[PDB]
Parts: sequence; C-alpha cells; structure tokens
Amino acid sequence: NVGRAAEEMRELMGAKIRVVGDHVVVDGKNLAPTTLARVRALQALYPKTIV
Amino acid sequence: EEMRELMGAKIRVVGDHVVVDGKNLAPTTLARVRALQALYPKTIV
Repeated sequence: NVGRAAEEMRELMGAKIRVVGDHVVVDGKNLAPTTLARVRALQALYPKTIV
Repeated sequence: EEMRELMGAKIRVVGDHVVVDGKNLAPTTLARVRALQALYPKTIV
C-alpha cells in the first residue's frame, strides 16, 4: 500500500509538498541541498519514487 | 532498543525501519552510528 508509504515520508520531512497521485510524488521550487539529500535518502524505502 | 542504549544528540524513532537523525553530530558519532550498520541490513541514516 502506497498510502502508508506516503504518510511515512510526510512525517520525516514535517517547504516540500507531498501528494499521493498514483506513485509517491515530491515537488518544490527552491530547496536546500540538505533537503534534497534527505529526500533521496528516503529513496531506499520504495523503488517507485520520482523527484 | 539495542541501538538506543549503545548511544545513550541523536534521535531514535521506530517508524517502519530504524531511523536515525540529527543536525550537527561529531564524526566520531557518525562513525559509531554506521558501525552499528552491521547489525541490521534495513538501516538508513
């Protein structure tokens, strides 16, 4: 279930925007390198991830 | 629980996998943290 996977991602970052769509989708305009590195650090939690 | 005792600046949460986070940790602390990486394959930092 991607619904629970999305919730886990949301808490770990709570400037990003989290939406469910069909796969996990993360978007943002001006994010710090640390935030991007943190975001792609969570990439090892679900293969179906796009940034 | 084993990870928590071995470090008791870090924050330990259960989530779904073991999650470790912190802002300004010493290199020794990071080296110690990834030294515990040989205890569970499902670890992220």
